[PDB]
Amino acid sequence: MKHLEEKTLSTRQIFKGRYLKIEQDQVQAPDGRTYTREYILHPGAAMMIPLLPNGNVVMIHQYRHAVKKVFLEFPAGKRDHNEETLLTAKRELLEETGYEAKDWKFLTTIHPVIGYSNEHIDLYLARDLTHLEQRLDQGQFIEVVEVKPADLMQLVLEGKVSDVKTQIGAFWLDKFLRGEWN
Amino acid sequence: HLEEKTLSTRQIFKGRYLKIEQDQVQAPDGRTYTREYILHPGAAMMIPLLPNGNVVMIHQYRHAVKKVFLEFPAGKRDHNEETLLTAKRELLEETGYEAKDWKFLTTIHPVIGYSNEHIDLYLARDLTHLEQRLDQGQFIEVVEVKPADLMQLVLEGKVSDVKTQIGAFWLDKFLRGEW
Ligand SMILES: OC[C@H]1O[C@H](O)[C@H](O)[C@@H](O)[C@@H]1O
Ligand SMILES: OC[C@H]1O[C@H](O)[C@H](O)[C@@H](O)[C@@H]1O
Repeated sequence: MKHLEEKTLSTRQIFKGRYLKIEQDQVQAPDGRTYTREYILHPGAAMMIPLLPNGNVVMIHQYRHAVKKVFLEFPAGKRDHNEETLLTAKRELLEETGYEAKDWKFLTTIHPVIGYSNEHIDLYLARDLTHLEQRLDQGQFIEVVEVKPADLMQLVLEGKVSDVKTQIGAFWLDKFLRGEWN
Repeated sequence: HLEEKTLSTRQIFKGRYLKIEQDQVQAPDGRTYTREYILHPGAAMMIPLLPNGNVVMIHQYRHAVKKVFLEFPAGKRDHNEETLLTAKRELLEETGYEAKDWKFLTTIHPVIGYSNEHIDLYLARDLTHLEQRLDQGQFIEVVEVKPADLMQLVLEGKVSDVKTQIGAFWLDKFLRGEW
């Protein structure tokens, strides 16, 4: 699909807020003309599906101000210092929920904002869990819950798992639990 | 008791396409924090199902990630119109199709950490093939895809666009008679 590609002619960081950094590019498109492209520069991230011995998954409730609501999510966070995302996933599982896992499996990489961010999220399945203690940052507010996967799938259908990364996790888990994808 | 209360708001950035809101909020610890996110108008995406059982999809280059994606057609809400209007227009502009049977599936939030974007996903059936009407700067190829092939592509990591991957999973549930 080389005939669809756009070639970068110029780049600049047009804005840096408290948290968000925006790149503004000029690109040459397949018509040979020049167009502006704008996107957030994001470090990447990891999310995991932590599957307990009893078959439930460990999830969280977290308020997200950008949408003004509380979401049911799988634990996740941003990639720090360009680390391997497996390290990101281990740290975030520990900090957000207090769990460690003996068995980690990479599932897939998703891109949640292809129109305006370079963000990718690596999704992992975590098994053989043991509990320790949740360790939250100042400014981080998280309630931990156990969810039955059948109940999760019904919530997806009902529109109650609108967070894309978590919904995608639910569908990958469903495939895994049914023995279709493993 | 997780809800954060807005103390102030301002639009700190407006570029060619992106707008950033910055709020001061009071959190459950009673302390003040900054929250920063993209102001997005919302969007629709749709899954156009053909009588031969294939779905209409697109290939589109996405500069933010520097690759070509397989996507279901989509676009941004214009002038706070109903997202079904958005879906009808974008299906016609991006793919050249019209549909007489539309069904809302679900609403997703692709960027809960830093955008208020929502995308409403629809299933479209009973299709007529007219022609694309692309905007300047828009480059899209239309392809026809077998759902079984799509699901294998998802497994292989070749449908990394969250909205399209989600559409694939919903379609799989619909086709399997489960939902
Ligand atoms: O899952 C996302 C959460 O973790 C990430 O590290 C980010 O800092 C922010 O978006 C939120 O705190
Ligand atoms: O699907 C997304 C596409 O459509 C939307 O209307 C936006 O303008 C932009 O992200 C892209 O051109």
